Amino acid sequence: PPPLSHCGRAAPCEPLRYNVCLGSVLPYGATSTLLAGDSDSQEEAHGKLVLWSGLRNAPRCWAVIQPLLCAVYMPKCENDRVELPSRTLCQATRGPCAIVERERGWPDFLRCTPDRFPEGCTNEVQNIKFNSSGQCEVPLVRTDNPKSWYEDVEGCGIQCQNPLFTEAEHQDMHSYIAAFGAVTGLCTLFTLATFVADWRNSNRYPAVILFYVNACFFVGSIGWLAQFMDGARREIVCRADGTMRLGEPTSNETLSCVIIFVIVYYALMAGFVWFVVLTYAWHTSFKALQPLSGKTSYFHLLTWSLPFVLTVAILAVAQVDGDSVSGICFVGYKNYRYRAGFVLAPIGLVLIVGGYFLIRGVMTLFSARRQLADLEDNWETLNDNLKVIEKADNAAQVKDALTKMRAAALDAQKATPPSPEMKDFRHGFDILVGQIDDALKLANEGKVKEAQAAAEQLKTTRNAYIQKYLERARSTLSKINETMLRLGIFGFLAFGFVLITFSCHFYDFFNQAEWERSFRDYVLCQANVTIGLPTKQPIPDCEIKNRPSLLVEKINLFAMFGTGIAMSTWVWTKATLLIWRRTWCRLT
Ligand SMILES: CC(C)CCC[C@@H](C)[C@H]1CC[C@H]2[C@@H]3CC=C4C[C@@H](O)CC[C@]4(C)[C@H]3CC[C@]12C
Ligand SMILES: *[C@@H]1O[C@H](CO)[C@@H](O)[C@H](O)[C@H]1NC(C)=O
Ligand SMILES: *[C@@H]1O[C@H](CO)[C@@H](O)[C@H](O)[C@H]1NC(C)=O
Ligand code: NA
Ligand code: NA
Repeated sequence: PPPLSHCGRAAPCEPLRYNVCLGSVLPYGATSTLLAGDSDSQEEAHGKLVLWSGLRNAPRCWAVIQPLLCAVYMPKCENDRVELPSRTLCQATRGPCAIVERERGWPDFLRCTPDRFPEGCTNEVQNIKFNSSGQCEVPLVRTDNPKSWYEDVEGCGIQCQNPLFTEAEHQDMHSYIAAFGAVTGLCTLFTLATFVADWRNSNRYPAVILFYVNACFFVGSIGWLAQFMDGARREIVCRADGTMRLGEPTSNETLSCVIIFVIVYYALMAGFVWFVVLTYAWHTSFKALQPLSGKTSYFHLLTWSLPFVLTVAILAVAQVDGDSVSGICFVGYKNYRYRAGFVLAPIGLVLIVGGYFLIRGVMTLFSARRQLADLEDNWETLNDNLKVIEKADNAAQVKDALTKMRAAALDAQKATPPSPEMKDFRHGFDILVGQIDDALKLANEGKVKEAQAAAEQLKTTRNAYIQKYLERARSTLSKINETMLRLGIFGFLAFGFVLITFSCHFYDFFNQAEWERSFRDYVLCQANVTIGLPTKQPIPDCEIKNRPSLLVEKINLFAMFGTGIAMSTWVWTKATLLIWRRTWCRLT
């Protein structure tokens, strides 16, 4: 059919200086630089095409932009008429070539204006075959799976091996994980083995808490050591295409990533709540001076249900991501805001709850130990001053000893153990002070013999009321055994590592914002530095502003695996040597 008067524009034709347009030979011989606003010359138009050929990277955009660019920069001109590109040719780029409007914006002549791009025009570029599909620039890899595509750059996905770190750093972090993972694995297994060998004696609170603590660090170690199996790391971290496993469970991928995630994360969070059960056990152990065997229902409910709820909540929002350096799948690697709510929030909480029971625990210990020490001090002041009154050859010696006794009795009256028991204790000293005041009156009158005799009566007021409560105060504090204080030592030892773990995830969370910015800028640099560069000069490589600290990661792994080793030393006693020697004697 004859061409529409509107699907063309009046422009003087000039012969084509280039027989080829972006790698494809042209079916016509004349062109016009009227459609390209940025160009006035054919040489200028060609140079702009070299700038636009920088979109070779991001194939989904390159596939549709190629016919549009030839239709604008090198269009067909015949008998003082240039053929305009159709609207459908222009509109087809808007979607995949979203990278253009995000960075430099679409030029005025390349915006789909009803005038600049009329509807249903015979494009002519439809007859030209653009064989070039496109390739992905480092650190992106070519993929046709849409679930793996990196933001606006369609057709490209981030490579499986962490681009922010070298192979030297990869092997170094793997050797670090191999060393800490295996020793924790052997330490926890040995500890679990002693517990099951003497199961009926071992299965008793609070000793049984550390078994379940070691159980968590053992299961967790299995997940961390999984990657060291022949080609397992790539089965857990890499996608089918060759990209990083991000946004899992997804659909068409293997469960190998989510399986390792559940193994690591569930065991991690179960280990932190079992630590809180330990801090609570040590808190309530001083309140026995209420058995823990009854509260087993509350412990096993919270320690196994709460990590399950969090594991399920992550798999629902699908935030399971894989990392090649760590060699495991975890929550919030890509979306760090999810790592704050599922890693920093529960670790922040266990520090508050666990910390409270550890602080209130020593507060109960040091308060009860001081109250006894102060009572013993006042009790000894009374006994020492009684001897002074017995030996006193004058009333000034009797008066001075009694005033010191009055101050000691009133001070010891204020003392409270950690009420009808308090009523008789306070009244016991009320009688004594009242008797001291009567003895002081005799000393003030000068009656030494009468004040000395009145002082002998204080001895029985002390034995009848005071002595009965002093023996009780001593017995309650004697009830504090070594296993009780050892539990607290382990509690603070575990608290330390949890405080370090928190600080590491807090550092990663605080600086991820810039690490992602430094990455996007690095990726965009790889496509910018390739364009607008002299033909003779080799392409200079781009750099990353900032990346995660491998030292902070190593400190986090030391804190995580450190707890697993430190909690395994609960069975490094005399009694556990007996269990292995008696089983060895049974075998041979
Ligand atoms: C991740 C990668 C693929 C995205 C980066 C694509 C780069 C190469 C794109 C994005 C915006 C583009 C520019 C948008 C506008 C113009 C104006 C025109 O007069 C000459 C070309 C030029 C300057 C384009 C050249 C290529 C460009 C810089
Ligand atoms: C390269 O050019 C684009 C133009 O849109 C710009 O947005 C981008 O930031 C540039 N890259 C660098 C690293 O400056
Ligand atoms: C390039 O074109 C030829 C035909 O000219 C075709 O056989 C080949 O497959 C094309 N290349 C690609 C990668 O499509
Ligand atoms: Na022009
Ligand atoms: Na899956």
